[PDB]
Amino acid sequence: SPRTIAVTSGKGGVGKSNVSLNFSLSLSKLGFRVLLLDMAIGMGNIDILLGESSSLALADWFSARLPLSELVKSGPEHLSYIAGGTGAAQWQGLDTASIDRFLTELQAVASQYDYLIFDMGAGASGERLYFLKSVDDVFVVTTPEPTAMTDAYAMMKYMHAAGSEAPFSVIVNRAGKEREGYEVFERLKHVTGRFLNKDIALLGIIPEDRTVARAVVSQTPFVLLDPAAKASKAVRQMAFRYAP
Amino acid sequence: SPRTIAVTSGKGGVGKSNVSLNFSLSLSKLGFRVLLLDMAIGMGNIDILLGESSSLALADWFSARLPLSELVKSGPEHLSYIAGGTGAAQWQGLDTASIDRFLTELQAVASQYDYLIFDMGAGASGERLYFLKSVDDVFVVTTPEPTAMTDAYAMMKYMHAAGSEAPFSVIVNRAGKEREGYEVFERLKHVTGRFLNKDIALLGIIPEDRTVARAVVSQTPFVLLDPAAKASKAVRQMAFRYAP
Ligand SMILES: Nc1ncnc2c1ncn2[C@@H]1O[C@H](COP(=O)(O)OP(=O)(O)O)[C@@H](O)[C@H]1O
Ligand SMILES: Nc1ncnc2c1ncn2[C@@H]1O[C@H](COP(=O)(O)OP(=O)(O)O)[C@@H](O)[C@H]1O
Repeated sequence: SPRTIAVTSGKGGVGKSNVSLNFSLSLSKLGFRVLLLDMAIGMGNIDILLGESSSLALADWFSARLPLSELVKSGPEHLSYIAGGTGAAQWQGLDTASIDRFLTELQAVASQYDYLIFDMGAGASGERLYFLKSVDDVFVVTTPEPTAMTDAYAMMKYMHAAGSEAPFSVIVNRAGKEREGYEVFERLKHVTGRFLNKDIALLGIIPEDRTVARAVVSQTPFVLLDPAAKASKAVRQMAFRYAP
Repeated sequence: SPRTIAVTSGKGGVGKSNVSLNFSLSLSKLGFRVLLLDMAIGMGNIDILLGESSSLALADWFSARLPLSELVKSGPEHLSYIAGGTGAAQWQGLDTASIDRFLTELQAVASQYDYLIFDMGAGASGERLYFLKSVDDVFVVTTPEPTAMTDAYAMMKYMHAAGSEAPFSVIVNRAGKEREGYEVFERLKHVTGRFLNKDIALLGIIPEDRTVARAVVSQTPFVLLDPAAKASKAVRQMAFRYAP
């Protein structure tokens, strides 16, 4: 059966979507079959980062009983994905019931992949914390800024309070120096272990790199736009270390 | 009798909290009575940016039969504010009835201010949209990035579809050149004006500035840390133009 990963964060602006897509693409390149799901319904960024014209999206599954398998889009390197959507006139969100049915139709087309990767909406919500208790791995993205780190810790506290028992792995992104990344992680590891009795791990450290910004403007993922960039190697390396 | 302003964004990481805080400080410095409310309950960032330690916050208000009046904290330059809080063993979310409670109790002190400024959670929610219709002005913050701009559009579309009659004013933050701010605004004004038949205004353009990031690490608001910085003058002049 496929391994499920949810990528999350304390707050937006930590590069969580960029990490999700570029980590998924690295997994694809190693030869795995990956389905990436943009769980930001009506506010999805996965399509934009690939520079793909908006077409059918998850929000459409909410709105026409269309089966999930027809939402599945092909991306570079054999990556499959499902977009969050541009939405209709009015706002639409997920509740626990609709989350439930979604998970059901998902396993119907899940068995094909080695990995199912969920790009979660940033931060916490009742419905998001509900979704997160089922996954095998929870990735938590943070940067070295105090706001991002404080919010990452809160997020881990809430997922834990809401009975998530999944292993938490930290991705320290936008690190200035490699030591700085380890020290961000030590701080988070200290507070989670002492206050929550929760032992977390470091998935990897991604440096601050202009290539990322360049990749976003040009709408071409950085691991593909420049595989030799520092961030690109850091993410390829993270994926390699994660995979068996 | 105060004027109410909700500062919103399509996605996090656009500088919204920094803009909310530094714009409020500029208004207070012009001599107005300002109350800033951090609506990111359980994930408050305003305390952090100010370098002030915890104290009571919305997270203590939520569960614990306590009047908003007692959450008011004194910030620099005579700014008053209410912190979102660090939580809370468990996640807690504003629902329709808690918003009513909030807005009701808010009327007990609203009278003592010229401006109430709500630093809203980023993105949309059924709850946020219910909150955003008792406000006079909606500021929408974006950067020149395509993800940020697309999300800002969708947020404006959602607020408009939910019956919001308030004028939308855009803040383009992290502009590389002042001209890029106009390029960003022109695109947004275009798609909103042609598709939604909604006339939006430019509140101002804030340049990319290392000073901002320095202010976050130093936990001292950038307009106070260095009043001469480019971003600091931009925000000060934005507030001057907005105030009577
Ligand atoms: N490693 C990095 N180096 C430089 N900029 C980065 C890096 N990671 C992320 N960013 C910047 O952060 C912005 C927001 O990234 P995004 O993936 O949208 O984050 P989130 O999903 O956390 O909001 C990007 O558009 C880019 O400017
Ligand atoms: N004008 C700017 N110049 C440089 N960096 C900025 C600017 N505005 C925001 N930032 C950066 O963006 C980060 C996130 O800002 P924040 O106010 O927390 O955004 P949001 O509330 O939209 O998530 C800041 O800590 C800082 O690194």
